[PDB]
Amino acid sequence: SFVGLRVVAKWSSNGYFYSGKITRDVGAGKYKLLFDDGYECDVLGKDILLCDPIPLDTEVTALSEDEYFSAGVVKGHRKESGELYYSIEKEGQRKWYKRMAVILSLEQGNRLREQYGLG
Repeated sequence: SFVGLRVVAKWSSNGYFYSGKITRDVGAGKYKLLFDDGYECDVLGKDILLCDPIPLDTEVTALSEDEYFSAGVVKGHRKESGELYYSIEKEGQRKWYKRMAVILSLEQGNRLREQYGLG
């Protein structure tokens, strides 16, 4: 089963993909998500990416502390005290981000879908 797998799943209201966990197989290719920011909804398996973490070299969207966002490319993954950090490069400079500060726009997630989607 997919229950308890960490994934990055599309939020329909905005098209972006966020980190979360499958909590239930709703059936017929639909899954209950619990996102890490505490929101829940059902998502189609085709909109769920089985990647934990988001892979090296993928273009992502990084959230800055004052509600700005930008694109960046993943250049490293780190674990420390059971938490995941991404190293994200933008214009040749790398900066670390917490898992929750890294999301995928619709065009970024759709690129991963053939390799990682549960469709």
